[PDB]
Amino acid sequence: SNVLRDAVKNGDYITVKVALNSNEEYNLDQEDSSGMTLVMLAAAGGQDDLLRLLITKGAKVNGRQKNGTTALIHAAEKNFLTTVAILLEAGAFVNVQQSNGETALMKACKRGNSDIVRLVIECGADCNILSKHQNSALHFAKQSNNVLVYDLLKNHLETLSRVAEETIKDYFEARLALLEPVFPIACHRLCEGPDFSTDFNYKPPQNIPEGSGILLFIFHANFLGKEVIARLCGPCSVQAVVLNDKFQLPVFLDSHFVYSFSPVAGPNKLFIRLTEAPSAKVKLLIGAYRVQLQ
Repeated sequence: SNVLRDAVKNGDYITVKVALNSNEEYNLDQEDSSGMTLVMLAAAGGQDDLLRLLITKGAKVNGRQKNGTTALIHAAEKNFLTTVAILLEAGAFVNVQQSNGETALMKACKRGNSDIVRLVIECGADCNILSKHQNSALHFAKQSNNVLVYDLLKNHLETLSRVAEETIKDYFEARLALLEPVFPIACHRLCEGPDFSTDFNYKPPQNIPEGSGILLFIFHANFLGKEVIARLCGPCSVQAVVLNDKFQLPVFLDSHFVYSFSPVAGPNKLFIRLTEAPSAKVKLLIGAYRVQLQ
């Protein structure tokens, strides 16, 4: 019973091997008053072989504490690179937030570990996410004054925006032209869930070219290493878009990748409902831009 909890907090690989081949029914998802499961304590202590057994014993990788911390966040806190690698190999959600609004990537940027940064953003992490204090991963990376980390993040986002321009060019045959992003393009892992939510701020410029308009794009994208490729056709995972409790409607009835986006100045709330494919390896690049109608 209790024996496995303290065993996992400490080093007892033989004990766990026997308990895992023994004829006793153990709940490997029990949470103490704090809420930590065996998976996240094991990840807290860098005891990797325990993690391999826990994964091969059917243990939720993506649990959460009462303050919203998953095992992956714990691993990121204490620089246990090998543990992060195995969790990402186990289908762990990367972009979950704590009650304070911080993600794993932010911890890795804060402590200056470039390797974790590469590993998570390559597996589809979102850089522009903000905490309750409106600091992004990028601000932490630059204040920690670790050049490799902030170069990595900056080049990653440069690549994302570049591919957005390229794909819209390809799909509208250049009769249309992007002008200025409305709000930092975000990234969503479909395997993480069917819901998507965010809060942003919109500040219009004085000079609005008459005949120009705002559109929301949901590019369906794949990350292969450092290369990202995206599409605005084919299978769509978008069912509904809600901007401030007002549904937004697609510009076309044949596709659900481009929606009309008429935000009001100041704070805005966006929430999208998606299809459920827990095994989908698809990333969604969500961005609302102004555009010119040629």
